[PDB]
Amino acid sequence: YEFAEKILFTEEEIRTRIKEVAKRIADDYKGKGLRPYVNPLVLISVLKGSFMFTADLCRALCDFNVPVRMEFICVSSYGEGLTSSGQVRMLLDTRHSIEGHHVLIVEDIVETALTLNYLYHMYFTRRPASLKTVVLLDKREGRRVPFSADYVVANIPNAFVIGYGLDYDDTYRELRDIVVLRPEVYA
Amino acid sequence: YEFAEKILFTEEEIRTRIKEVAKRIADDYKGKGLRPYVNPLVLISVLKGSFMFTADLCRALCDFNVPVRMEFICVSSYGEGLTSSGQVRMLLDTRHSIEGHHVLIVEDIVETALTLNYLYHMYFTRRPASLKTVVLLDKREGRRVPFSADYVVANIPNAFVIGYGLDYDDTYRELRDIVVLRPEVYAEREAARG
Ligand SMILES: O=P(O)(O)OC[C@H]1O[C@H](OP(=O)(O)OP(=O)(O)O)[C@H](O)[C@@H]1O
Ligand SMILES: O=P(O)(O)OC[C@H]1O[C@H](OP(=O)(O)OP(=O)(O)O)[C@H](O)[C@@H]1O
Ligand SMILES: Oc1ncnc2cn[nH]c12
Ligand SMILES: Oc1ncnc2cn[nH]c12
Ligand SMILES: [Mg+2]
Ligand SMILES: [Mg+2]
Ligand SMILES: [Mg+2]
Ligand SMILES: [Mg+2]
Repeated sequence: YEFAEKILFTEEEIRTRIKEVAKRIADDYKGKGLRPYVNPLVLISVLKGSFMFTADLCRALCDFNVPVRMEFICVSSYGEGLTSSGQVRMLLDTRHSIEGHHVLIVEDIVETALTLNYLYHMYFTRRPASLKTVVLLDKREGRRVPFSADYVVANIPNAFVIGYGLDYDDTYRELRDIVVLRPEVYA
Repeated sequence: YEFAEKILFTEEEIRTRIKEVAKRIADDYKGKGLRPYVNPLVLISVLKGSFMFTADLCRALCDFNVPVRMEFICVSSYGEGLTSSGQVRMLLDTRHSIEGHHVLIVEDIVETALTLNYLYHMYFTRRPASLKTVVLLDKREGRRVPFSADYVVANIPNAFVIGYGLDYDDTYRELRDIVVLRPEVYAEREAARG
């Protein structure tokens, strides 16, 4: 890992935290009557970064018998400096309607929260039975709009992280661990 | 699993098989000199089903120093049913151009091959440096159109399988193992639906 200046979390540490978060989520919905087909917990995976976190999380939720429905969404920037609001173009939205369902947006990392805040509100306006967010990493001090994730795997400082779905110029997403991109590489 | 007739592959087995296939992919591409930033192997993950296989395969590829760049597309054909609609719908195509790059389509299962045939004929025209496919499961005797994947983790019978990303009406994709869905379970759902 010559391109990394430090290891944040190993695959093992990540695996354990997700399991804890999943047990937590499971307990939290224990009284919502989740059932496959008719009342599953809808996971809205925001591409591309959360693809790895989502794969491991849904399996951990499966361990606690929480029936889920996987949705993947693809968003795009409108252009540079065209929005304050965090508005994004929807290239791929949910396949089914979330109206009346329990929904959980899955993200890899939240910092400014501009896009996640915009997405939260958009889905909120579609009337799901409930709406919450689970983010793997949270750069709490990087906010540009106020926003709180309901479930978070780890809070971290303002370092550029890569690995476990997280990229730098679309490189390193495949690492099993989360590491800090060393400055000399970004330079 | 009450809804399962039987387990085809456990998580451990799938894991074991994915490692061996990743090792082969590494050996086979060694001569291409794949490098991060300038020459990664482009992985085209076919959503939704391929999401899990893709997450575990890219890590296994990482173990063998194969640098990759992920592209996520979305294609639909079965919908809420058990059989091919006979039509393949492109919901989301690649963000970047595949022209001049080494591309590996990553799929969860191939049966009639209408999906992969559709994809190959679309991507081949874009002139990638090379185009290959890795499918987790292959129902070899279910073809409507011919198709031979470059890498196959396992050959299976024509029965409906779920788990490890594979669904029946967008249900069961989260299972850690791959299992055979009982016809009584899908039949009751089919009836409730139609
Ligand atoms: O709260 P923010 O300041 O927006 O930071 C976090 C977002 O940015 C990254 O996505 P990106 O735009 O990189 O797309 P990607 O997931 O496909 O890499 C990351 O994947 C989060 O979605
Ligand atoms: O060889 P074929 O008969 O074309 O069948 C295989 C395709 O059907 C399934 O996808 P589906 O259309 O169900 O979409 P999904 O991946 O979102 O579940 C499977 O994931 C393959 O993509
Ligand atoms: O450190 C970080 N690593 C990867 N993506 C993002 C987005 N915000 N901050 C990031
Ligand atoms: O067995 C099977 N399970 C899920 N999807 C498909 C498509 N073709 N065959 C399938
Ligand atoms: Mg993202
Ligand atoms: Mg990114
Ligand atoms: Mg598919
Ligand atoms: Mg399907």
